[PDB]
Amino acid sequence: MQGFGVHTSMWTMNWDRPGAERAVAAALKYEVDFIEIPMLNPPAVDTEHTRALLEKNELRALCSLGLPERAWASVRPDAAIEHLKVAIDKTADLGGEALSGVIYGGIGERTGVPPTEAEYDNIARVLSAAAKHAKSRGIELGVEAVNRYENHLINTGWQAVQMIERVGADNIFVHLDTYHMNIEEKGVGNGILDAREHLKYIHLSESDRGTPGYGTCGWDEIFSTLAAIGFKGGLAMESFINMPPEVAYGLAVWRPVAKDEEEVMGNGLPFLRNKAKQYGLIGN
Amino acid sequence: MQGFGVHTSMWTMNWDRPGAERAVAAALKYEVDFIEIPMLNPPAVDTEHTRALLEKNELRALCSLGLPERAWASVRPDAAIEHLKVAIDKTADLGGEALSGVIYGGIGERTGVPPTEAEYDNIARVLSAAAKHAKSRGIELGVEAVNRYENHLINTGWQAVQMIERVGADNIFVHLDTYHMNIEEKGVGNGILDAREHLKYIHLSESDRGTPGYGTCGWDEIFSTLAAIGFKGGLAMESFINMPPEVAYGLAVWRPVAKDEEEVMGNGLPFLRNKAKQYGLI
Amino acid sequence: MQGFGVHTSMWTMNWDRPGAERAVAAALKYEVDFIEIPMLNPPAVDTEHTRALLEKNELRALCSLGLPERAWASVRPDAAIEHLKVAIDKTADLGGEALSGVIYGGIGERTGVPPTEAEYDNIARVLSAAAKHAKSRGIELGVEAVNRYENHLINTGWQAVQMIERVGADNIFVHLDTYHMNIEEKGVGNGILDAREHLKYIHLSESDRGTPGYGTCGWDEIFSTLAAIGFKGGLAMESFINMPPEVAYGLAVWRPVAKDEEEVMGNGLPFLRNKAKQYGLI
Amino acid sequence: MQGFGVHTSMWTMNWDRPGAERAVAAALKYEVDFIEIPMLNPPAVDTEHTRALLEKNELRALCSLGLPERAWASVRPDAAIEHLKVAIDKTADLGGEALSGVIYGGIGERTGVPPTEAEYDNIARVLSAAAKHAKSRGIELGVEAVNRYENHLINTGWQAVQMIERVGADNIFVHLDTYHMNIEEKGVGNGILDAREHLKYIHLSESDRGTPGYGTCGWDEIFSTLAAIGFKGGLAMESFINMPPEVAYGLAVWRPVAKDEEEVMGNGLPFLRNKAKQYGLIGN
Ligand SMILES: [Mg+2]
Ligand SMILES: [Mg+2]
Ligand SMILES: [Mg+2]
Ligand SMILES: [Mg+2]
Repeated sequence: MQGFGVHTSMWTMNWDRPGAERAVAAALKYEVDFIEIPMLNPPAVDTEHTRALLEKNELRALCSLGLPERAWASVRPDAAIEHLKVAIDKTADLGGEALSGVIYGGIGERTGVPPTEAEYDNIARVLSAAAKHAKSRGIELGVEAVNRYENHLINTGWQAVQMIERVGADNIFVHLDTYHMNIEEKGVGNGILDAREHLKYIHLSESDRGTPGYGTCGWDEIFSTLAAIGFKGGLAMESFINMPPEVAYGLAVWRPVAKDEEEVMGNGLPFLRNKAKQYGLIGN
Repeated sequence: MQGFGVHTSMWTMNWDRPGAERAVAAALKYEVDFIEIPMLNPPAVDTEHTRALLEKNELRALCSLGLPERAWASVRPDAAIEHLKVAIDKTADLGGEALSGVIYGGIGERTGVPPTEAEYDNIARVLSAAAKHAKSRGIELGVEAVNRYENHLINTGWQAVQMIERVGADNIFVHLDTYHMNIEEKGVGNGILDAREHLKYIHLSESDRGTPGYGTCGWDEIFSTLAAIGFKGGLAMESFINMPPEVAYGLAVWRPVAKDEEEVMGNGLPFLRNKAKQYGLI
Repeated sequence: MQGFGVHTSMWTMNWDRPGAERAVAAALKYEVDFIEIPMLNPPAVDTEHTRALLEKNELRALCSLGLPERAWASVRPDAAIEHLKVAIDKTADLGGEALSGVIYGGIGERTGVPPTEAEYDNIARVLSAAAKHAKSRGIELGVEAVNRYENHLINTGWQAVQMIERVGADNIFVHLDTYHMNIEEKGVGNGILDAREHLKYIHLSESDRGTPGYGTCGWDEIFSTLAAIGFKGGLAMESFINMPPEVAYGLAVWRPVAKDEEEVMGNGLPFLRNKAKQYGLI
Repeated sequence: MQGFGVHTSMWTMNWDRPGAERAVAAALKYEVDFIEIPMLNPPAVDTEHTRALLEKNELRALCSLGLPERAWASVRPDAAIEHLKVAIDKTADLGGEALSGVIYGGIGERTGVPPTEAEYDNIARVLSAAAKHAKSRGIELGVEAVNRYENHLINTGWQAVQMIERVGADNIFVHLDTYHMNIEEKGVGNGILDAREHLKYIHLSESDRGTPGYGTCGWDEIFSTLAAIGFKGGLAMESFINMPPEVAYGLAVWRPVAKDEEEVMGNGLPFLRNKAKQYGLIGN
């Protein structure tokens, strides 16, 4: 992707037909370039209805997910491949251009001990098979590094790149998230530097998942480093005003992240757009 | 507690006799004013050996714990009270001045939904009983706010203050932790601002539990805000370097937090001391 | 002075009748609580017209100036007192509540050596006389610390407080400016900390005099520290956008500080108001 | 230059023979790679004495200056060329590898109005001639952007690059200074970004000229952006513990920048070395 986008938890809990209507209508009011749609219940997504909305309103889209425990790639790789194939097909059917997020495991996945080579070997096989299926449907895959409490396998930019090189495909990119990097990166710019050759998507998410510009993320370091590495991918907001039920346990939003979507979008999006112009990011 | 201290996890998580000696030796090496003693198994602590060590070396101390699952206050308050009474007595008998930490629950609590009045009612009953026991032994209790993933009940300075007000004791204080605040506070200074009437203790920990000064924590805002509220409590350095593996895994340490002790202590403690001097906490 | 205000330089440096109307119109457009009126030529100010504008539009005001070279307090104290008395009377008569700024000297003072006791004695004699005149008219005086290149005498919060103590008046306060503190203070919060007992006014200005929020000022540390000291004075936005060229050149503006008013006010004012809300100054 | 260095105002007020002895001894105690020597009194410099000190102690060096008013390039270009030729020759004779700083004007230079094309024409002619003379002596020239109060002509990384492109000499590099960028750059990383193709030297100088790490400079943004652009030049401290008399009026140090040299070097150098390590700067 390119330009500015929003994860649709800003506006709807589930990507059902009324939720798709609500999210797409809210998106055009902010003049964003794309939306990111959760692919958490693929058989439940009405792809024809979503595609019609996206094309009517000239909105691009990608999808993201976390794997359900029955299909965690680290331990149940055959089930993961089957699940990812379903999710890839539905993403392509609605006009999405990539499937990203925690496509290699669960949001809330934790064995209780550090990750093992056997787990990474399983993940690499899953992603290799999924990337071939994605290629057959004309979409790319994204691997999002998330913090230690949401997954034990891929937490940093450097680990995400290590997995992309372990898999050896040509259609998997790295997806970073400033909320996760705020915990995981030894200096937030290091995550961007480490991922630079594969970085195509970033969640500009505040440290408490609230309003960008009004938490602890080091935004000037983030934007300066994105400009320096020539970042030209998707800049996407992620604030859990609404919480998709299938990932609520893992995402740990126990209290409102902000007053409402009007506060987050009304203050956060102008802040991020202004920072992108300030540091001269490509496309700004 | 006043001045600079260290949480002894970098040398000792099991407070047995050689572990106590090892941690006191480190405290003298780094010229700190106090130590924080983790109590993984309060019944096993030799109170007289530790008391003698502290007095001989002019070191002050407090203790900290998190409740085990069999005694999580929100659901098993009678067992929480029993566990806390033992820890309070051991703390007092070794010469400690407070028991702090996750004394209201455990690492690993998560319901998937917001905390409830029923849960908070049980925590308040536990903390009231524990505060009474602590007062009878002449020590205080600290409530450490921890991030959303560790516990769903007390995550912010403002939530910690709400619980202290709900209990209505006068010997419970707020314990903040810059690693947790880096996630939970809407601007890191707001945790200190919200807790200012009750803040007596802060863990100075980097955002990745590594070396203070070399992460994402907003140290200038932290120290300026501490100075502005006139903070004179404990400045306690905390790093997860060299934690025993089983403890580290329980805290979601899946990879090294830093290179070694010389990196963490040789760079992190001077950074924190220098910042405290810069902003007049000294 | 309380709440949010603007220095009117962005619309009016020459406070004549159309300029006063222009600035008050801008103040209502941006829904501020007060304006700061620069007084380049105090005798030319129509006090009755300005007073009626402020009362009709429910606007509060203060005034500011820097001393011209013919009246630099450090070297020409009697001329400085005559100049300040005229400015104080004009301020009081138009309804302003204080005269602040570089009232102790001028932009462009520099001896090449540290400030001397002789200079500070002259400044103190000037300020003492001016403060008594201000008290007789019911207004206060503000001393604005400015950076080393503008004036060699009062650069930090701690220097400003020392001058307030040297003068010994009770109606002189400290006026800080985030642009100057960005250069002068050893950690920006230290200027607020050092001035805390006397700080009643702060210029919120970006590091390049452009758009607040989009430079190098440490806004989170600034706002957290203001909240922590209980700041209840004036929060006054200052930008050099659209200043008259001759005034701008005297302030070392050699190139545009920002694109236009819409960039500065449309991005910078919401940023500052949002930060004030975030840290509970509101 | 490469590695870590120190401007010798840390240790001596003038580069006389006793001052050279003291500064070189101090530089070895801190194990820095080079020193930066003010070339403010070229006829007074004992070049063989300094050259012998540097070679004996395996220390590299460069020189810096500001032009005296009698030879300000923007208004007296012929005098400026003659002065720079003298300074270039002394720099080369003592073993220095470059002459940097405000080689295009004065520290404290101010007309009262914005810079004009005629002034830039004069600087360009001066630098072109100085660049050829520097080439003949085998050294390079650096152009340091300084803040609006020290010079009205070159204040930003982008302005410095514009001059270097205008002159067209490949032996002139850009020299940035975090103390100056703290005022001049709209986000400090923008100075590094704008200068990335020509940046070979940076003063890591705190916002009040005191101890690095204990002022207002955005060090994490600075180091992350330097790493992102692949900076491989000199990282040099500048703290005016001692003040060269010829530039004191322009540098505006009216009160101690720090307690003493041991405080700045004892706390500031480890901080900067640690940050360079943290962000993986080339050569650290
Ligand atoms: Mg994300
Ligand atoms: Mg802690
Ligand atoms: Mg001002
Ligand atoms: Mg310099």
